[PDB]
Amino acid sequence: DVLDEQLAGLAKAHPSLTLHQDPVYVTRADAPVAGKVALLSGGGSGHEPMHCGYIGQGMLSGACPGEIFTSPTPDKIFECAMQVDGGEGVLLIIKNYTGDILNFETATELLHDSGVKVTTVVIDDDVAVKDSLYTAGRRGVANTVLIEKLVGAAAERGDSLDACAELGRKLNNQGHSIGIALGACLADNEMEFGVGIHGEPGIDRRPFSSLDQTVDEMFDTLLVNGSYHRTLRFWDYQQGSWQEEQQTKQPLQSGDRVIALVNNLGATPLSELYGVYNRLTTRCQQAGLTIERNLIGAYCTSLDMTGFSITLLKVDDETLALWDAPVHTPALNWGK
Amino acid sequence: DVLDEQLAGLAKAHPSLTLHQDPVYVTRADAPVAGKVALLSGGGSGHEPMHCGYIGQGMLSGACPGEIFTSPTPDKIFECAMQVDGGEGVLLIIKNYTGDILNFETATELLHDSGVKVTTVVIDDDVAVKDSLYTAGRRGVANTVLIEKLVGAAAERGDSLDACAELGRKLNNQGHSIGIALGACLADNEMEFGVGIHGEPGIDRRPFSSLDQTVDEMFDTLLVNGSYHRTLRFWDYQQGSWQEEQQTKQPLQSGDRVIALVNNLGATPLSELYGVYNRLTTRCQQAGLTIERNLIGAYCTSLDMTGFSITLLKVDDETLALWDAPVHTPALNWGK
Ligand SMILES: *[C@@](O)(C=O)COP(=O)(O)O
Ligand SMILES: *[C@@](O)(C=O)COP(=O)(O)O
Repeated sequence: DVLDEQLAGLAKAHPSLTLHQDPVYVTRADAPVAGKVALLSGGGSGHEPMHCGYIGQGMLSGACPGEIFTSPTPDKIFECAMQVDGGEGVLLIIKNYTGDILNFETATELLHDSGVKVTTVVIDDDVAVKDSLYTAGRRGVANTVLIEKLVGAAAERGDSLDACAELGRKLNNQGHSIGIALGACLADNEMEFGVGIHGEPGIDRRPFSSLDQTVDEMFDTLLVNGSYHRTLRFWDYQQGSWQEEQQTKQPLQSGDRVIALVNNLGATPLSELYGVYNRLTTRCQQAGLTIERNLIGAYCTSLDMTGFSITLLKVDDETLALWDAPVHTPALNWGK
Repeated sequence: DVLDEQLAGLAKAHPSLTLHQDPVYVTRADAPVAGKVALLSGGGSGHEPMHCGYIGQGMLSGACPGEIFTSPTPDKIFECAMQVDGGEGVLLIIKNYTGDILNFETATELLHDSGVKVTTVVIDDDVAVKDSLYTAGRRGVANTVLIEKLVGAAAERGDSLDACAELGRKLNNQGHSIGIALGACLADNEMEFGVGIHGEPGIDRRPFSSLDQTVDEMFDTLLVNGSYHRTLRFWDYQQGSWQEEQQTKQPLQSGDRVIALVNNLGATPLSELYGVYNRLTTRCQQAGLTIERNLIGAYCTSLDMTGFSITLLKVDDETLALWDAPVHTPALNWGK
């Protein structure tokens, strides 16, 4: 089994991680870490390093990879949550896809019934399409990485489950993403505009003229598709039931301070991502957006798809302090 | 100009770097750093993050990117060296290619003639082909990255120019690499075995059967092509002349301790690199090689080539302490 070989490789390469079997999931070698909220996510394999490369201090306590582009089953999520539970509750970050919501929601209920204090955060940052192939609402993509880091920092500093959940939901309402593909993981000089991370169709197929023009279209779309009202359910652990909550996003606007993530979907040369970033900085400056921090590289991929995404997340001083906080994971590492 | 855009993007993304114009090169924003040996390298663009992503504390003082797959001109190298010169000498790391050797050697003479104490280290780690299209001897490839980190740590801590040069030369005789391509940046189910980083042909074209079988062929080749005797010239700054020095490499053998670098040449998914690493650890264990540290990711690329390389570098306790020493660059970051 190739997936078995890949996870074995991950484990051998990173002694800070523990690979579990029966069922398979990955945790920090030091979990459970007593006295801190534990943070967990997961989803299909094929988006590496999301989510296993984000396991470590200041980020995820553990993650649950599934088969390629397929959500992990509920047993994996339940066992991973039980293993990382430090007695202060477990926060589940769930990307918005039919399969992930179903499986993570089922695990949430199993956890609650086993006495674990748990709650959830749903990620729906992809501004391209409402009601895609495998999503009710908007797709969860690269902003998931930014939210994992920020909520990770808050959990590491000792914030409560409620505080971490509330921060995650607020960040979700302030982050906006869009991706394009020049080739699947199929048209020649044409791009799939607003593509999804498991290959879902975008807004349309349109001609690729240049990098700068593609970035302009992506950026313009982030500015005009920002406004969004929708229901996102979260687990209320006090009542032991799903709570329907109306959630609102405001469009990105002049005067906003943002973190920018220019993300390789798989086979885009890093030199090109820097070209993207150069045009993005120009457009942000023209629109009154101040990019305060950035990440450029392969953070939320789709196998070997040729393409990239842009994520802009609105932030303030407190959120920037959470960004600057230490993180020690395979894919992201910085100290004070 | 696209390269101009990509370099502007790199500079905007990293306040720790300074992009210079007339001529173009990149340095640490804090260079010149007084009292420490300055370390520089360069070469064609198209290998990002090599070398610009290695500029920072514990690594390069600066780098000189050229046009795609083309050495920078001698004025870029000279001016970059003068900008970073901290009064204790400049060490130039040169990958073994006709153009790079000619240009860095010309810059070396100009520096010497301008009063700057300088010396060189040539990297010739690719075991696949001797006397490729653009190289006299063996090609300089991914081990260049490991050497910049290790010699970068030595310079950072205050080692002398001679000590840093001797270390670089010793490490060059102990690092061995090989790369394969499944697609250029041409055959279907076939691979170019022993491919070079600017697209140079390899040993041959052969069938691709599986990932594990490919790793086996690559690993076997590193074990059997290790032995090597050749001349590498270096700049003797006391005499003001090139010194022809015979240099010897021993094959990798049972009992060796190594750092392993599994490197994406451009479009190989990270998941697959972990599978490569998994098989590599098995082969190393069988051969009596102990892998003490690893790096898995995109570190020395070839635009969007689909393929990867494996590098094994023999090390001892002193070299592993240099590996673990602090580094703060765009591509490599750790304080332990
Ligand atoms: C995708 O890999 C994100 O986790 C898997 O989602 P679905 O299986 O489509 O829910
Ligand atoms: C290649 O990008 C390594 O720097 C460029 O080498 P040559 O110009 O072929 O020497």
